[PDB]
This record gives sequence, C-alpha cells and structure tokens, in this order.
Amino acid sequence: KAGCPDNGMSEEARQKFLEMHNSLRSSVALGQAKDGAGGNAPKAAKMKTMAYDCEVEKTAMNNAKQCVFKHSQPNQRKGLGENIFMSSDSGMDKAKAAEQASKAWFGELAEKGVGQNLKLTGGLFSRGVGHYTQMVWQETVKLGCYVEACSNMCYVVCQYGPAGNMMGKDIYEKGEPCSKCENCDKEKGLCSA
Ligand SMILES: [Cu+2]
Repeated sequence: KAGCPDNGMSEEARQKFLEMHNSLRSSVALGQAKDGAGGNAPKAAKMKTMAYDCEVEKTAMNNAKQCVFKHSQPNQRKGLGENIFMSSDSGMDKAKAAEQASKAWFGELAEKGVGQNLKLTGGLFSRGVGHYTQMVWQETVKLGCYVEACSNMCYVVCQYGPAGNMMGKDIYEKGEPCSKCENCDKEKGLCSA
C-alpha cells in the first residue's frame, strides 16, 4: 500500500493485508466482532489505523524467504511483533493468501474466545489467541507482510510496527468508538491521530 519495491510481493496483496487489518480492527472497535467466549468483543475507544510499511515488509520477507514455518527471533525483527501462517496451496494467489492468513489469525477470537478483560495476562496469552491480539493491538500502527511460495507450502509472514502482545498491557482501551481520539469516524471507529 504504496511505494514498496518490486520484490516479489504484489501491491495487490499489500493492499489486501492492510485492508483486512483495518477492516477487522474496525469491526472489533465497533463492538461488532463475535467473541467465542460469548457476546461480542468490547468496543475500543481509540483503535488506531494501521499503515503499510515497506521497511517492516522487508524484515517479514527475511522470515518468509527461508521457507520454514517458524517464528523469527526478536533481533531479526527488532521492535516488531509477528504473525505467521502456512497453506498447502503452494502456488496460491498472494492476495488470496493474504486474506486466508488474516482470517485465520483473526479467527482466534470467534473460536478460542477472549472475553471482556483485555489485560494481556499470561493466562490469556497461553490460550493461543496471540495472532488475534496482535492484529487488534491498539498501539500497533505499522504492518508489513510477505508471501513466499515454497516447495510444499505458501508461507505468509506479517510483522507489526510497535510490537504488540506486551504482557500486562491492555490489547486495546475499552469504550465507545472514537471517544478517546480526534481523527475518527464513529461509523468506522479507527483513529488516524
Ligand atoms: Cu504465531
């Protein structure tokens, strides 16, 4: 989503990654996202808009290029969170891969459930909802992803600027959409500043 190298990642997939993230973040912020723990996830008072970041993309790429389904080590993605995903459809369209990965990550909310308490306790963390929580981490505002076709898998890595999943921190501040920021549409619920 703008001015990134012609590095095997397409502008279509980039757009898809960003759009899924913002959409899903919006749906959560509006109180519209189904929580398998019951009801909908709580409204967010200042859910931030994400922007696509080519520099973040390039560190995600170093992971994706290796074609081993593995979480990179922290110093390989200095100060950035990370989500990973794989499909057996090796030659999958990259925008399609972007959509499937985003849904799989975000799917942890409806399936495993989170609940009304958004403090990231060790207990919540080890429940396996960590791809979701990074997707909707209020303070995370940069996204960079890479989709690599490998021998026997389509391998997808997203990295997240300001890292999320800090233990003890709230995934996001609860409250009515936009109540805690200026540049925000109450029908959308995403803050741009
Ligand atoms: Cu993971």
